[PDB]
Amino acid sequence: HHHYVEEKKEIDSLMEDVLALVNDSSGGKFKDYKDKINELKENLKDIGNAELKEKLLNLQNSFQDKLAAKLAALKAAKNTIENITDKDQDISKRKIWSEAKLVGVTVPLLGSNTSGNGDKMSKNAVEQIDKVIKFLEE
Repeated sequence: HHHYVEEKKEIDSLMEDVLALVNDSSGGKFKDYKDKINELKENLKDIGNAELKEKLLNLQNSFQDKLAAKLAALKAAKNTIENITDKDQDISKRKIWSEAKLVGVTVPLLGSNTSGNGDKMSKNAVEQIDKVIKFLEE
């Protein structure tokens, strides 16, 4: 019985990293794990070890579930930020900041009274969230 121990360790290590993905993990971390998953699937394609194939399937399934959660969290934060009404209120500005922060997007809190600081924070947050969504859906 050939065991593919080193290949199974490769899958396990990547699985543990994928399971640590959260909704504020950077988009680059998602694409990096996706690329490593694809390269493993390609390099292990000819191995019929049932346990190894199941481990690879579990690894892809877990990644897709982490990706679905990240993309839903991004679109949710985007929708919320867009729908804030009195965006220049102190409370609205902190809300834009915190909603972006929850999905791994850093916007400056423009706390001064300069007219339009809220709509400007909103615009920045949505533009960054859109780039992450676009990056992840490539």
